[PDB]
Amino acid sequence: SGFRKMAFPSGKVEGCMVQVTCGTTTLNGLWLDDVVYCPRHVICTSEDMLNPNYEDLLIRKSNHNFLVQAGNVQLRVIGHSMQNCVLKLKVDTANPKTPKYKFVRIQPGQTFSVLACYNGSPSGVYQCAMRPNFTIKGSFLNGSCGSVGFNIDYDCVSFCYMHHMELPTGVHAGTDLEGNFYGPFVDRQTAQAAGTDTTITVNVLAWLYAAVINGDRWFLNRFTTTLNDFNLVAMKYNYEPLTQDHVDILGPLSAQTGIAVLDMCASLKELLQNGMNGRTILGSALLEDEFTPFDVVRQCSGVT
Amino acid sequence: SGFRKMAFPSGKVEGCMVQVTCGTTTLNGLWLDDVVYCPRHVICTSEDMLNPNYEDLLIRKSNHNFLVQAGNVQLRVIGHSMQNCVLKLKVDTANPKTPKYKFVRIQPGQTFSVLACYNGSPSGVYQCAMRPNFTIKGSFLNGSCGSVGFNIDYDCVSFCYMHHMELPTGVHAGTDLEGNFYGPFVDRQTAQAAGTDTTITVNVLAWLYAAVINGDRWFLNRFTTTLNDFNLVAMKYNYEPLTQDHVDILGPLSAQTGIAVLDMCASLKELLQNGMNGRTILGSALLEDEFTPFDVVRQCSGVT
Ligand SMILES: N#Cc1cncc(CC(=O)Nc2cccnc2)c1
Ligand SMILES: N#Cc1cncc(CC(=O)Nc2cccnc2)c1
Repeated sequence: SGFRKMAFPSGKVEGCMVQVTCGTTTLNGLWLDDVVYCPRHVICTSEDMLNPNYEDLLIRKSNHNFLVQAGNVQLRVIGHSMQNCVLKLKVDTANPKTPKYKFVRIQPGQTFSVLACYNGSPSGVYQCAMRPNFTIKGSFLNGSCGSVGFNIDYDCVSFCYMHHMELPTGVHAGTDLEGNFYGPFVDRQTAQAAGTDTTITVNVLAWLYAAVINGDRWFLNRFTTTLNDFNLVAMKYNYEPLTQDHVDILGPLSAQTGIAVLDMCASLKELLQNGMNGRTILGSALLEDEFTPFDVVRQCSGVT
Repeated sequence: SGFRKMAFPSGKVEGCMVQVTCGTTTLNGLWLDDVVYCPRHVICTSEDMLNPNYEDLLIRKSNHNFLVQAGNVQLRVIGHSMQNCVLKLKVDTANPKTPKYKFVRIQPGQTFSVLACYNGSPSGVYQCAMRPNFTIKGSFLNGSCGSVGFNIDYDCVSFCYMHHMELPTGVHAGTDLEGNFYGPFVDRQTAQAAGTDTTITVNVLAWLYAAVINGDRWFLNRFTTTLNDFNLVAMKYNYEPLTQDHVDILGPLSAQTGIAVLDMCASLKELLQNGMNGRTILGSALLEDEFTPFDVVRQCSGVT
């Protein structure tokens, strides 16, 4: 019993964190096999960040200008290349702690764990979600760039995010491990505004199922609805539209609790229209949307 | 920017998790040096749990009855002893991944990270606090016993909790690493009720300071108060009394923000009396109390 915002154990990723310094800029790198991945803005001075031409800035850099340190020991850089917004620094030593891994590009609404680092050293781990506007609400200070987001399936780490930027509003933007930003963001110190941060409806429903499994049932009502009726209310409350694919994904939770997905939608619809009335669900006074249906099943079944 | 419920990186603790089986009961153990620590209720059948006499049950157990497995390899048990509610199994091999460590007994209000495990395998990490009634609100299923709570100061892990029990209300109870329960709980399948779960006032104030540092300032008001006036309102709302020791501990946050501690108390007093009015602070609709002043400083300064 109990339901917590839970991150994956971070050990496998801690073994990959390195410090990358170029000139006077220091950030984090991810060392997998004999390649260190890091945000390409490591080559920029704060002045260059205003309007950088990365290809031009990279011409003035050689392998020896990239300083990579793993723990208190230096790695030898024998090659470097830019792939989209990340630099790949080939080193002469394969990371002995390289876990089994994949690079994945996640969809909005998907959750992942972040190992926040400074100077190639891990400081903390937290769970978050790719927002529908392709930002993430993280906890990152100057020096955190290159910190990564990941999910783990038994022994294989799927890396899905690398931190690059803080928008003027204090929300975060980054890339997948191929260097492509999530959303329309660019690695430039220019004002970029995020779109509407809508609520991830399928995740709220999964979390309402987690609440029922854990004894929080006060919000269950005597109504049902349809996908079209629910979605009219969802649009009004800036919730993402629910599709039959989302209903399918909630099937295991529906089966476990005996609550039809559309009945849970009707409970959610009344919570949107009536509010919580000072009550809480799983210790929260608002509807939580950073647990996917897969996360609820995993946490409630104890997947290791 | 951004403020997250952040756990310590769990790698150092992942390297200590083992599976302990006695008869038909399997739970988690913590392997430090040549000792494996685990809840003494590993020797109980579900029937024994109703009214166990641990000393009597232990007479029927020998070293070879305790099966300890680290990864997919078996450890040889060469000694066993009971210390309060934990068993200490001496093994013939010192854990090669033993980090620098201490055993600490925390006070209510203190926070720590939990590495939730099943069959000696880590499944997740989350942050929580020792409640003022000496329970913890965790996320633990059958098989999670022996999962541990810890804090890390640079490279030294201070273990403060080991999971033992779920109360009939779904809240959790456990011991320090010397086997002494936090609070009045006992390792017996008998109905035990928790006392009032009051709000950790000094932590709410620390989190209001974190909110100001991150731009959430709407709740700042034009008032101040005194410790005695604030505490009259705190008692009424089931908040822990604030002492001058708490005011002292909030000094660094007061200095950083320029908001006197008593002025922040007056903002908190108005939030208690007026409510949030549908507003949020750091993405929360209720006042968060599982961040200590030390956690706020650490997260806001990027301690690794
Ligand atoms: N890419 C990119 C980029 C562009 N302009 C500026 C930066 C620096 C930056 O965003 N800093 C920081 C600070 C706190 C949290 N996260 C990131 C990065
Ligand atoms: N000590 C002790 C004890 C006493 N009676 C019963 C138990 C078993 C128990 O509490 N199970 C469990 C299940 C889910 C989360 N946490 C713990 C343990």
